[PDB]
Amino acid sequence: SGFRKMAFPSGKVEGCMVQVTCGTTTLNGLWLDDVVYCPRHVICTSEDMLNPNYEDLLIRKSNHNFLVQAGNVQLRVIGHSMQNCVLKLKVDTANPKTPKYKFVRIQPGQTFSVLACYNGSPSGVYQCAMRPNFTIKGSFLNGSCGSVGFNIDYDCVSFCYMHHMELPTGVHAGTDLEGNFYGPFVDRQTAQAAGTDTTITVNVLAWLYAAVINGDRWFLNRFTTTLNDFNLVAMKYNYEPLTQDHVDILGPLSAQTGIAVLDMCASLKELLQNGMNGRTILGSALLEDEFTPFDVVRQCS
Amino acid sequence: SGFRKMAFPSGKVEGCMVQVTCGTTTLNGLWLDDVVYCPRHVICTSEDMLNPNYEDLLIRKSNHNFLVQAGNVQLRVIGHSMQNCVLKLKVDTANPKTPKYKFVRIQPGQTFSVLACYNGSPSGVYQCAMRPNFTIKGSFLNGSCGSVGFNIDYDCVSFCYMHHMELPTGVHAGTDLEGNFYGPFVDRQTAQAAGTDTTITVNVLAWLYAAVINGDRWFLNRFTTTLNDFNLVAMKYNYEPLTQDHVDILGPLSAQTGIAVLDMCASLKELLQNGMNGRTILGSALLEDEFTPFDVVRQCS
Ligand SMILES: *CCC(=O)N(c1ccc(C(C)(C)C)cc1)[C@@H](C(=O)NCCc1cccc(F)c1)c1cccnc1
Ligand SMILES: [Cl-]
Repeated sequence: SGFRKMAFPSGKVEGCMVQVTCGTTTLNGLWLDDVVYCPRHVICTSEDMLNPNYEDLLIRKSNHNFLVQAGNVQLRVIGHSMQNCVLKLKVDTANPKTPKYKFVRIQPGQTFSVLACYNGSPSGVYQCAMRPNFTIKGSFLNGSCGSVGFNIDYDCVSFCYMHHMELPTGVHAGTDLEGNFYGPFVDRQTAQAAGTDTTITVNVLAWLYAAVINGDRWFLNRFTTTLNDFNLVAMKYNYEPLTQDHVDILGPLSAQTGIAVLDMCASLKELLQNGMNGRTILGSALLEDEFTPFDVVRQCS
Repeated sequence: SGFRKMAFPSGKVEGCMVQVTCGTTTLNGLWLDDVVYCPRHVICTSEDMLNPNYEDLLIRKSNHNFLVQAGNVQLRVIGHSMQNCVLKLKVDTANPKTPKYKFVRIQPGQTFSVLACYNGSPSGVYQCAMRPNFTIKGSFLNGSCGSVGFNIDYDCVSFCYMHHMELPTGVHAGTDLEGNFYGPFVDRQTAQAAGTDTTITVNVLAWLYAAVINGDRWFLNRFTTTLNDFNLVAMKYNYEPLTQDHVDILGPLSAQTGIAVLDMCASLKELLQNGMNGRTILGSALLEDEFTPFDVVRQCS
């Protein structure tokens, strides 16, 4: 029993974290095989960040301008290239701790573990979700750039996020490991804002199933709804539309608890229109949307 | 910016997790140097879980009855001893991945990271607190016994908890790494129940300081309180008494934000009285008590 926001064990990723220093800027790098991946804004000075031409700033650098530190050992940079918003530093030593890995781009609603790092040293691990507005509600301070998000599947680490910046509302923006930003963001010192966010409906439903599995049933009712009527309700409360794919994905949880997905939707509709009325669900007074159907199945098995 | 329930990076602990098998029972062990630590209930028979005599059960065992598995390698048991509720299996190989470590016994209110494991294989990492009633609200399924709680300080792992059992209310009970249980619990299937739980007041105050550090001040008021008046109100909401030690411990956070501890106590009294009125504090509609003053200082700017 119990239900916690659980991250993947971070050990396979801790063995890849390095410190990257270029000029006066220090941030984190991900050392996989003989390449260190880090945000390309490490080559930006105070002046550059406003209107940077990264190709022009990179051509002025030599390999020895990038100081890479793996623990107490200096890695020798023997090459450098840019791929989108990610800088790839070729090093002379392959990481002996390189796990089996893939670079994957995740969709909004999907969750992942973040290993927050400072000066190439892992500080903490937490679970978070890619918001529908493409930001993450992370916990990062100055020096956290280059920290990564990942999932683990049968000893294979799927790297999905690299931290680049904080938006004025305190939320975070970054890229996949190929340097493509999640969201309409740029790695520039310019006016940027997170768009209006929405609640990940399939995730709230998954979490309602987790509560049922753990013995919280007060929100269940005899009622059902159509998918279209539920979506007309959901759109009114800033909830993401629920598709037939989400309904199919919730199938296993529905079969285990005996509560049809549209029956759980009528419960969610009532919770949205009435509130929780002094009661809680899995120790929360808010409807939690950062657990996917897979996260619920994984933690309950 | 941001504030998350953050666990320590688990890598140093993942390299210590082994599987311990005794007869038909399989659970987790903690392999440090040439010793494997695990709950002594691994020797307990299914026919007598009510009144086991562990000394009588252990004297009937030989070293070769304990099968220890580290990854895909069998460790050879060369000695065994019981220390309180933990079994210490001397093995022929020292763990090459043994981190720098200490065994620490924590007090209620303290937090730690739990690396949930099954069959000696790490499954997830989450953050917990030792409740005032000495239980932990963990997330553990069958076979999770032997999973450990820990904190990390400058590469030193402080092991503070080993999981032993789930009480009837869904909460968890375990020992420190010397085998002494936290709370009045016993490793017997006898009528045991967690005492009435209370809110960790010093932790809620620390979390209110974290909200002020992150820019939230809506909950503050023009009032102050005496420590005694605060405690008279606190007990009425099932909050733990706030001692002068807690007030002293909150000193650094008080100095950083400019809000005196008793002024923050007046804010907490008001929040208990009025609730949140549709607002959240650090993304929560409840008053969070699983962040210590030390956790807030570690994570916040
Ligand atoms: C690792 C074994 C396990 O999964 N148990 C378990 C722990 C301890 C015992 C005894 C010491 C032999 C009684 C038996 C089984 C799960 C568990 O705690 N089940 C409930 C048994 C129980 C213990 C104490 C009081 C009581 F009333 C009943 C378990 C299940 C989920 C998470 N952790 C452990
Ligand atoms: Cl302590």
